[PDB]
Amino acid sequence: HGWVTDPPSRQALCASGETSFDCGQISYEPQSVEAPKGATTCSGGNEAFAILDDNSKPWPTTEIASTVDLTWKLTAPHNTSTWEYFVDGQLHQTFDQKGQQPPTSLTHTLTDLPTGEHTILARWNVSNTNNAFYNCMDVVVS
Ligand SMILES: [Cu+]
Repeated sequence: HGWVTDPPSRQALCASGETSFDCGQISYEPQSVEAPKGATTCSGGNEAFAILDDNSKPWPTTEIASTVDLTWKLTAPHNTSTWEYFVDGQLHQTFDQKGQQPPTSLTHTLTDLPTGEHTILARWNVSNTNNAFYNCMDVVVS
């Protein structure tokens, strides 16, 4: 259980009250976007949190550079295989945790992000269950 706090994920923005609209349940537990491995959607297909997939909402975007430090807050730092970062659905970078427990405050540097408006999906794969955690970050790269 955990989520991306900077640049803020969609669930982070819900939890911070930064969205103009009601996100529902997710605003009370941004750490909980858990779903089976292998998805490339913002909710991972977790039906409690389908709002996270809705691109029609006016999701706030964060202005970032092409290289950016991305920070997770983990409430339950499960043993981890990989952290996979996708840009608009395509795999961009992979960080190998080698089956180890990550720190509860974890920062990864993403580089070579394409300029303009994009959505980064961070997929956190748990090494000892079939679940991953799904975090979308709407960004404008310049
Ligand atoms: Cu968890």
